[PDB]
Amino acid sequence: MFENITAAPADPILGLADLFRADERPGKINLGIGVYKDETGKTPVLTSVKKAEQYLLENETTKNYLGIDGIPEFGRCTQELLFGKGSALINDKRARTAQTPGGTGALRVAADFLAKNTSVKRVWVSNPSWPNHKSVFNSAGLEVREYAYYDAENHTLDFDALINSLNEAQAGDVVLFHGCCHNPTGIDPTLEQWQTLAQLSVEKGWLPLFDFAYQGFARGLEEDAEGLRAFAAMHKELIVASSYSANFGLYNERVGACTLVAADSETVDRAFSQMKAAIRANYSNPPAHGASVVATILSNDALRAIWEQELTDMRQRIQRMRQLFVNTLQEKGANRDFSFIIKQNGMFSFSGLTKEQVLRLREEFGVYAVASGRVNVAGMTPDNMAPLCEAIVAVL
Amino acid sequence: MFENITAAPADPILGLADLFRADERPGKINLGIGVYKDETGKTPVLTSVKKAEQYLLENETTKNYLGIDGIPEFGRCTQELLFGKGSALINDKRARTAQTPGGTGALRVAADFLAKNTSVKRVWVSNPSWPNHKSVFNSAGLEVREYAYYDAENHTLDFDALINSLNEAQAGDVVLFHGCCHNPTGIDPTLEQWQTLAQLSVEKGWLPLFDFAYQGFARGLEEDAEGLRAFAAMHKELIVASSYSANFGLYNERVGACTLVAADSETVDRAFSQMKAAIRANYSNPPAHGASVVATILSNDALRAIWEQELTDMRQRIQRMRQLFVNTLQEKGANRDFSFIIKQNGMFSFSGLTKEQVLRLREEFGVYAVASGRVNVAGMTPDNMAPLCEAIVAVL
Ligand SMILES: Cc1ncc(COP(=O)(O)O)c(CN)c1O
Ligand SMILES: Cc1ncc(COP(=O)(O)O)c(CN)c1O
Repeated sequence: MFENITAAPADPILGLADLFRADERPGKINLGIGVYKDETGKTPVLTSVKKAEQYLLENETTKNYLGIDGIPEFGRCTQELLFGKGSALINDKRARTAQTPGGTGALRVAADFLAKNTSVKRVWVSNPSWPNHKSVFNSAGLEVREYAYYDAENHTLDFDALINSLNEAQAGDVVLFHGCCHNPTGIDPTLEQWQTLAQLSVEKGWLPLFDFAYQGFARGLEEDAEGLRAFAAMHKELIVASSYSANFGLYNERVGACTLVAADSETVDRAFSQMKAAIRANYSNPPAHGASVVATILSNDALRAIWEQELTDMRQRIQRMRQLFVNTLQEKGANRDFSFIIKQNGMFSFSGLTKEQVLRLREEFGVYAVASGRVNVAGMTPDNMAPLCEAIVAVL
Repeated sequence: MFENITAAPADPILGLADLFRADERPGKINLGIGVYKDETGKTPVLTSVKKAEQYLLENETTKNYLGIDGIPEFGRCTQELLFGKGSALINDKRARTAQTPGGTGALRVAADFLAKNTSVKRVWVSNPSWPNHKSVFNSAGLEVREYAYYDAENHTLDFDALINSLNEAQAGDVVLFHGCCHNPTGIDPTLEQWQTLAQLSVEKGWLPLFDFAYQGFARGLEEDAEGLRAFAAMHKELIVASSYSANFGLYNERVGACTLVAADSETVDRAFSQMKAAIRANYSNPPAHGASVVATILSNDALRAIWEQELTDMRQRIQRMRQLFVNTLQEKGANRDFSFIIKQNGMFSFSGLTKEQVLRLREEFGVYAVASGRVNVAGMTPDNMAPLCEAIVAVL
């Protein structure tokens, strides 16, 4: 009985997946990508990293087990890059980070850490979200709530439905708040707004989650750990989950990490000690290839300088490309102020296609959306601009 | 509240850990290692793999997300090497394997796969075990039982306490039975013995777990997937968990995989589909560096031939070294037939040190055991033989 009467299906990420090249033709693109891509639409390897995969093929003297907390060089710049550089919060000794098989893999380690030590029973998320989010958050029974910004039409943040939809539950409760701007809505609380809700993370109670994948890829690097920081010399307890998978040409090989923080180097050596057990049951100690090629890039000024331009570029085209989609419709389409997209950050963003508009594209079209209205501006190109600009019209 | 009144400590694997080089001196060795090591006691990188880490530094064209089931070349030889080569069970289409962050990381994915689909509430293990075993098996509430061989004195398998301690519970129940010979007792049911209990996995009910790390490293490669197979054209349902981490100079970077098998390519496309969700919440898709450097070694006759001698050698010294410890005591010690060790396989094996004998070594000795009587014959050398042969006497 691993056999009969099961049940079965689909992460709404197959959502185009294969069915995309399926039928064979000018497939615009499954704008609904899990990734960046160039004015070529190749998800490259980078260099900076390649530049280091040599360095470790050169001196990788062994390959013995790794501690269940990876490596804190990976850890210290993780640290340094989150909280930021100078904070003696860093040398307050009051946050630790283990290595973790990136993104979604650090949030689940958060979940059983959190079933224990923590007397929590839930996490309120955000509507719309990341659909693996309510899933790696159901792990320790823990059910998710849906707080509520992005109320649409001016596709812009309902501070309102939020503080409100938010304020709503219990002290011992967990919110989840991703770094800058969003999946599926490269949206956001500005400074004063981040600023606004922390006075509220505070007395209300809460305690922040903080999914931070995409970090400084959707922002110049900097408004990013402000997003977070602002909510940091403000708190007392928090849990940040990160992932270098995107921002580094790193996935495949699971990279980022989970960081615990408290007021006491006593309280955090402690909570962390149990956390180091959440892990010990999953994978027992990290996918090491990753950490290394990230500690290295990160601890090399020559190498860190190759990487940082690579990232910078990578931004160029989501700041830049984002614009494009819009003038082209300013020159065809012509049914709305598609401005939003242009300045509404990240490589993700939803649109006015009541699904049905989008079941449509797939068609004797060959456009591939995410039946939520979400497109990876990342799959949008110089070459596609055009047709994809014209796919849509007839769709309205 | 991620802060006060927690709880906290120690996987009984720190058990020497650091405290070993601690005090500074002729440290014999923390015979209680998590790994192999040479007549040097360096846990090398190999070559064969190194030979391929070049091949992928050469053609690693991208590095996009990996499917949540890794790669089935990794998968097909995983397959082929488990069940074995020829079985059209293979082309019965009736077992699938996902990639997984090795060993302990495939057994936990087994656990939540198994909470679902499966209406199971427990796994009976083996006494003595692998202490992360009852831990990555408590995940989905699921508590572990302790079945019971290795009754001691002739340190050899109690078929008896077993079939018996075994037969004991319920149909819908899970046993766990590691591949050949053991941690901490490179022990074992011979062929007829493996042979014996399957007639019993069968009508009794059960359904095998099968932790298979160490595979063909403790045996010439071959009696190994016999261990398993014997129990294979015999069953109907099973769950095998593997790890190339040892046998390949691969850990650090989490490698092996979890394999589901059924009678129907219908039933197994199905159970697997849900299994592909256990995972989707943990790490979301595998530590890819691993699979690749293992599919490659495995699909290259030139390269597979470098690796297979590397493994062969690697055996040489557990067949060979195992002997050694014994004649040396045949020439000093002289208080028992320490034969057992010599032929009682793997790189692990327990001894007649009521702990206390071993709290002892640590001493104005500098020997480091595992306070269970377990020593990694793997840490035993030409050079150490000697002193370590003489550490013990005074211990008795
Ligand atoms: C909000 C969010 N969280 C977590 C992840 C996890 O991704 P990864 O594990 O590769 O970083 C993603 C992936 N894009 C994401 O969008
Ligand atoms: C019985 C057993 N099971 C699982 C593991 C997991 O190890 P790994 O994840 O590196 O293969 C080990 C490690 N030696 C083990 O001994």
